[PDB]
Amino acid sequence: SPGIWQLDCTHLEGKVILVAVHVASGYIEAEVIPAETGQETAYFLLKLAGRWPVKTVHTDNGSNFTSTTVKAACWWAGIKQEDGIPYNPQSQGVIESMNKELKKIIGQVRDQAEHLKTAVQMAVFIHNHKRKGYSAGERIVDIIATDIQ
Amino acid sequence: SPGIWQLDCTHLEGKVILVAVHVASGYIEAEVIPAETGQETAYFLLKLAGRWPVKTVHTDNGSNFTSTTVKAACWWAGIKQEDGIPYNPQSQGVIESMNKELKKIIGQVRDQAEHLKTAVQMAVFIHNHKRKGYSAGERIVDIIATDIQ
Ligand SMILES: C[N@H+](Cc1ccccc1C(=O)NCC1CCCCC1)Cc1ccc2c(c1C(=O)O)OCO2
Ligand SMILES: C[N@H+](Cc1ccccc1C(=O)NCC1CCCCC1)Cc1ccc2c(c1C(=O)O)OCO2
Repeated sequence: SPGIWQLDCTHLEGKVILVAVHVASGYIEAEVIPAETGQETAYFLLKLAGRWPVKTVHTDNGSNFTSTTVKAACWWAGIKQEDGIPYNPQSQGVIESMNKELKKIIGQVRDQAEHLKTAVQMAVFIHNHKRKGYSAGERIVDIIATDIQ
Repeated sequence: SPGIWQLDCTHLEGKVILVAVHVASGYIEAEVIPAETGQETAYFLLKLAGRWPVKTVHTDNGSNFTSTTVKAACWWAGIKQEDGIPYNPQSQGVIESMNKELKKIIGQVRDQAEHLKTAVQMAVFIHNHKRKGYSAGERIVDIIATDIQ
């Protein structure tokens, strides 16, 4: 579970926000892209796995599951590519909630930047620092450190 | 010590690679940009600080030290903006070496992507996973987790 991430795609202002959630902590990375392609998703995964020890990715849809570019990135970075079927029905609800919370933070910061990408990065910052008392940022670091030991 | 990062700018193929180094571990983040501007540097810092607990940034040059956009990003993300003066002369030598090693990895992966940005992310991945037997990736996590406890 320290190595499991879930991909998530949401829309705002005619653009796409691509999100990876570290499942055990709720810590997130996110980027704005014009549209979700195999290439964009493969590139995002490569960035993510250079930064965190990514063992498993649950892809956000069947297109990214199927995508040969996505599979090439997962091969490259040593990631086990998995489906994102919520065999646990609570998974749908956790992600739906996260999308709504992210969008609310984006709306709270939206006037502090011209570009959506800036607002989304501000939202990422606030989400990962929010104490719920540990933050998601602290949780992921603790989970991975325990693992290394 | 857990919160100290150093900005570093290097060139390749007529483009700019902006690097942040976590000093205590040697762990890096990097991006390709067409030129180093205040806005690009500010945006990169905002991404960095949503991801890692960034307390201090030693900026890479006086322009970025001076830049009001960079100061705005550091204010935003709660970062102390500092100069990068190598009062310890071993600092220039560490960065120069890091730049040469990154450029060497990029040349080794260069044919595996059309775009420089992809090669640079492959280089980031390889750098952070390289065991020296702990990796930079393992050191940053252990250092930050030790600090949290
Ligand atoms: C040039 N604008 C001016 C601006 C315009 C409108 C509203 C607020 C501001 C403003 O100064 N906000 C303060 C924040 C600036 C970001 C760091 C945190 C403080 C900001 C900016 C800088 C760098 C970027 C941007 C943007 C963007 O506007 O999206 O997009 C990609 O790299
Ligand atoms: C479309 N190209 C094809 C290609 C072209 C030339 C040489 C090798 C390859 C190739 O297949 N590389 C193997 C894989 C290595 C891990 C990453 C996934 C590709 C790859 C690619 C995908 C996504 C991107 C890119 C690029 C890029 O070429 O820079 O740039 C921004 O998002």
